[PDB]
Amino acid sequence: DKELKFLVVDAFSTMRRIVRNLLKELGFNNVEEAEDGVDALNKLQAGGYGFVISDWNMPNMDGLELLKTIRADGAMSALPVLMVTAEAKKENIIAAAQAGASGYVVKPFTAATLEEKLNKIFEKLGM
Repeated sequence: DKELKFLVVDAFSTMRRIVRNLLKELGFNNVEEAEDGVDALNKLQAGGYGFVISDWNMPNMDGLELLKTIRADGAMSALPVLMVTAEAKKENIIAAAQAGASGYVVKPFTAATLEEKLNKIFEKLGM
């Protein structure tokens, strides 16, 4: 399972590299990157991914739109999706909860905070 394949979606390169190094630090070296929602969806179609980490607000297709699209796609309807945000607000959290987000994490975060979140979802998703 440390071989689970992650797709990290963020408009900003620096932010994608940060998330990538935190995963490596934790033992997950099978990570991939996407620049926006469309790029994410195109990549996911090829298959083989087992976890998606996405920022909430990307230019064009935003995290919430990406999520509702993954959830509706039969082939990828069960993919775990961690939402990343700068501002946690009851309004955004519930909306994401209702659309199917597996969880949310406020940035900036450390590998210890990310791991805590990963686990809770892994055990939630019984995987």
